[PDB]
Amino acid sequence: DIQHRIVNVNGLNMHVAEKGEGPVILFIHGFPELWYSWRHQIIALASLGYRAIAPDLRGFGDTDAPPSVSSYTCFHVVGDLIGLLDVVASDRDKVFVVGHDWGALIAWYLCLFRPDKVKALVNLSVAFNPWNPKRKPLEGLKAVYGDDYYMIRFQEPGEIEAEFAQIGTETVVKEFFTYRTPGPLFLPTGKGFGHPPNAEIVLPSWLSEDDVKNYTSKFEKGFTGGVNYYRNINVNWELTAPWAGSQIKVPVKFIVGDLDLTYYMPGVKDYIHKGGFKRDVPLLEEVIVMEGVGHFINGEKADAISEHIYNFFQKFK
Repeated sequence: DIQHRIVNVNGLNMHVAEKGEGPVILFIHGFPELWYSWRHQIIALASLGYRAIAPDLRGFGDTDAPPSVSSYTCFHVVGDLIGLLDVVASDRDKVFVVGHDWGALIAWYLCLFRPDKVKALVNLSVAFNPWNPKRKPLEGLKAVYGDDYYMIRFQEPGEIEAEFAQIGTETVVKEFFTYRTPGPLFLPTGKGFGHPPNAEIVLPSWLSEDDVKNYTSKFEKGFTGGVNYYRNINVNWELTAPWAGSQIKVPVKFIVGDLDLTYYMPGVKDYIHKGGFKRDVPLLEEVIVMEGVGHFINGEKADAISEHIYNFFQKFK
């Protein structure tokens, strides 16, 4: 059975799911995800000699959610993870890391700030984000996509929360998790996802009703914690100028589905395939583009992702 604990990390109570013995694999979920999003990987790794550790991030699930938006920079979350490793894996020099979506971003920062703590990295969906002095990220995103782009809609405090409350938690969860468009997600102002009211949402074969119930029971407490991550995008950029020109010093395996919208953000495809990714991440071993796979690749292709994780981390035994 998967073990669940509440652990105090420098005053932040974090919910940690854990299973197995052996080398530590730290799973970092994204938005709007939880530890639950790694459950298959937690099993399909614990039964292979690894100690899978998946926390609810700051502001998610059963982890404490600080009320201020200023408490959700990348530094706060990476510090949470460093303290968590010091509490539950103190006798471990380095750990393995697997990230997805915002988690992937966090993983990048974790490898950027503390490469001494990471043995190898498997990141999903989101490729590395080299610091760019020319333009703030939100400004470029808005210049390409406009004000109804979901990351822009998330910025003003309270607005997207009001729209989500109008839509209902379960419907919001389904709208996010069943998304399969290889393009920008638009949230028309005052109209939610811009879909007819009480329309049917057909769940894919990898997402069950019980998964939706698990996500809904946790996000009924609020989406603000996860949205604050997006609300700190420009803050992260403004505070990460010290790492202009930095290189990730960690072996990395990157996996993404060719229907994932993040794969089609400005310049991402050329960055991954035309040499910039390999330049910024010198130990990037392989890039895996799965055909016909969407954003939630660790859920849509659970066994394949588990096998990729295991095969990559076996090269460092």
